[PDB]
Amino acid sequence: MSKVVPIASLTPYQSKWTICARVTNKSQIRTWSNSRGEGKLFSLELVDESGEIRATAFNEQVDKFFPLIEVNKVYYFSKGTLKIANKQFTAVKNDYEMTFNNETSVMPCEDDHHLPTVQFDFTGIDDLENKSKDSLVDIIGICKSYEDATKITVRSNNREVAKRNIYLMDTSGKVVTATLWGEDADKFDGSRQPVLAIKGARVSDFGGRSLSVLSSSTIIANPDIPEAYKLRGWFDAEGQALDGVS
Amino acid sequence: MSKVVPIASLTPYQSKWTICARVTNKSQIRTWSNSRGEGKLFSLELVDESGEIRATAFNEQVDKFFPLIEVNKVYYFSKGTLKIANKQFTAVKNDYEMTFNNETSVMPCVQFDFTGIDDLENKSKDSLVDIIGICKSYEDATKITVRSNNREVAKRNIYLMDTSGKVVTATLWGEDADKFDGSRQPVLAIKGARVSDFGGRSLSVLSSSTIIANPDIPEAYKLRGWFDAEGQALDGVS
Repeated sequence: MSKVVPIASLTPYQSKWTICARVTNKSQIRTWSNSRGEGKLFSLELVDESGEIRATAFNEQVDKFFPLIEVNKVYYFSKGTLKIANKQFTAVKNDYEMTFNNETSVMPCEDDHHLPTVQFDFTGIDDLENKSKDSLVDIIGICKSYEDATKITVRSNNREVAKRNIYLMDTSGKVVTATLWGEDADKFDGSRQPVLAIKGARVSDFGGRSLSVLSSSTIIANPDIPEAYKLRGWFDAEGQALDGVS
Repeated sequence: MSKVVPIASLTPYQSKWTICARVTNKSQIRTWSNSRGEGKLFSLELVDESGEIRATAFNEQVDKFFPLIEVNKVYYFSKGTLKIANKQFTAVKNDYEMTFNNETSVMPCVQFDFTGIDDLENKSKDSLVDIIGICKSYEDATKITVRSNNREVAKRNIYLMDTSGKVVTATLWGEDADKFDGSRQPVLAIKGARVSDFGGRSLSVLSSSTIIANPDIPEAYKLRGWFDAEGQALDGVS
């Protein structure tokens, strides 16, 4: 049954395909009526290692699949059609969208195949130097070292906020400073040298190039992802590597 | 370091060259004596896509490269000397033969179709598969002998495991059995072992087989790292 192929390789009019993906999001059933009558639909956003794709099931397939598909699980999806996407209605970047037909099947999986839990589009650390200030990025690297947190308070009131710098490195030997605030800064645990995947960080040139972890950014620690393994694994092997700013 | 040219394109008094090829043959060290004293040399056969060529290294160079060239590997050979070949001492097709001097340098440089350890119960007996797995443990080696004479071969079982969480027993014999080094939990990339059912489902590392330890490839780093984060909880043998 592993004739599965990557989401990012689906093009319209493709012979046939079957993908392995985690459902990261699912809408509620949508209903509409027009001169022709009523209709209903729901959408999912599927994720695998290579990418992401938004999918929609209409009328009958709503009845069938709505109840059979829960949020963070993994499933084998096969046969559906693909078309150019309506990017004005989604943040998914994929050039195409998948729509279910009445010969579309969805099979639950035993394990998660080490599929990510959110969509990550990683800019290797060595490529951060190319991104313009203020641009968003998803990165992943191992912790080279970390500073202690500082409590920054406003003298007038009781507002106060932890700030903290950490330093990551991937297999390219390059390091970036990532800045953490509030909850993230406080909670950091540099124990056992963790791999951090960071989604939606912002590149800052303020005070020197770096990456700011916004409230809106997401940080996953040691996700069970092949990239996280490649890193950790490469550290053990050749993690006696010195370092390199930027 | 990729200014290399096909072995077949080489000629003597050539401008300058570098080649990438497999030492498909190394002779031992040949010693000789005349009235200028002792002297040694050792030759090699070198093949590439274009063709093949015999190379010789004398005295000092032997000392240097003898240890550095492993029979079935691959290398970056540069700037030796080429002459019309003495075809009566070799079967190498080439019109020319290569020879090494102190201004000659050799720096290092297979491919497998991996079958997941968890999908070997899908392979059938005596079929030839390639696996990659991190060592889970090893036994010490046992010297199997022949009472009759002075023949003896080492035998040792090692145990591999990939992310599937499954564990295969691989059997090593002779040289392979004798130098297996369990230190630092190595990753082993075995090409061409034999699925075998004799004493249970296991892998047989034959002479025809070849083992790369801690390859410099993506599935290897992946394995070591996964073992760190989830290579404590274990087993699920056969």
